[PDB]
Amino acid sequence: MRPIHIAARPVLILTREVVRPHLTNVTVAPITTTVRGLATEVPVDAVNGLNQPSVVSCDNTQTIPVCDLGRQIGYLLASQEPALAEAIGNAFDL
Amino acid sequence: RPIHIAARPVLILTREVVRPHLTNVTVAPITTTVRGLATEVPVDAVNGLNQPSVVSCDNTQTIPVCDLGRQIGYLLASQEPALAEAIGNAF
Repeated sequence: MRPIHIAARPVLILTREVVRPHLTNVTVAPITTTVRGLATEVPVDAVNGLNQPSVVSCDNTQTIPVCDLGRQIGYLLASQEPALAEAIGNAFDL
Repeated sequence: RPIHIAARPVLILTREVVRPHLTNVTVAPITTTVRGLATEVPVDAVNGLNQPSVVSCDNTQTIPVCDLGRQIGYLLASQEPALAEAIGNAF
């Protein structure tokens, strides 16, 4: 998926890309350097677009307006898409 | 270039190049009350408004894009050197 920058934190775009231009909001998942090693965390480093080993926190999923979405700084590798699918799954119980 | 925001008609100072790549924007407000300084850039109905007003460069403000509104007007390139000086004279 498409890690972008938003007010200021790096976020992972959870909202499906298809309907993105047709919505005034977007569901994203913040990224923190504070890694706790949970099932709700998806590890991401500089390969992903960042500049420090961090994690995608699926526990703090937030929906924000598009005018608070900013510069696209990075990519989430397709190989990681199952992991993500699991993290969320574990964050919400399924 | 001039758009609206909050609410006053404002002039987008921030380069348009990075505008879509930013969640904020540096703008300069526009008031009908002209005080007649070197840091003011005159603008009329030609620009897209319908009243003689001035760009106040001393009151430059950076605001989130979520505070940006409909676009009402244009700044002619001929006025754009003056602006370049205004800021220079302001700062």
